[PDB]
Amino acid sequence: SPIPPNQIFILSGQSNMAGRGGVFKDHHNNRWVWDKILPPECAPNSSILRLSADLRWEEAHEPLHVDIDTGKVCGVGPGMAFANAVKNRLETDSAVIGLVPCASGGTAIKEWERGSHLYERMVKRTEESRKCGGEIKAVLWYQGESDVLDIHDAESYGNNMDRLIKNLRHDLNLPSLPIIQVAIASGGGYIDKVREAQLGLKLSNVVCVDAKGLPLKSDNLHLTTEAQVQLGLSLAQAYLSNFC
Repeated sequence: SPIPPNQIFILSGQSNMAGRGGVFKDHHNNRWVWDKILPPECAPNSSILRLSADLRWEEAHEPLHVDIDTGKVCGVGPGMAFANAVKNRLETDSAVIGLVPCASGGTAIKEWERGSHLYERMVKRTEESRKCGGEIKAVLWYQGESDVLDIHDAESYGNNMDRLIKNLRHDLNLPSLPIIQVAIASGGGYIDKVREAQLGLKLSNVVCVDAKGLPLKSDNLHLTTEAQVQLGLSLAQAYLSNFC
């Protein structure tokens, strides 16, 4: 029975938030499997919890999205590295971190409009996470690889992201809720238009960390586990420096 969290972070977006670090296709049988390699930056802690799909707080372990990004084999994302870094820098025995995984692989931002299944799941899980009395401290968002494939999607990305942030702040009644988004590292196509939108968005209490240059898996699309540690540390640095 974990002690409930008091500092809650919502993790959302597509598969580089859901986590694919360490997921490899078994050469013997073609099954995708997480290699279970866990950097010490991602180590579990009784003061770092995860909201399960069945809405129970449990001690957090990678992969954080197993019961959330269903139908996809999950690996390491940036969440545990983020959480350990924040917990350690806070240096406060009382701080208990709660992570609310909401990401869904293969999703373009149109699938996150207000009213959509994924958006409503994110809002519902965020509301459920507050019942323990904990405060929502930030939303970490890493998405956009699915928006590079069609120029209409890439050219609308900044407007769609502005609307998503406005929607979340409204529906959660948190007008200043910090959002930390990630300029995508990969995807091909109109990646530069999507990155320009992410890096160029200027909104109160929204910051963008850049994943460009982080190591990619053999598919040239997903971050490796060591990249995810780097990204989680960068997301923690942005959270700590801007919002604490």
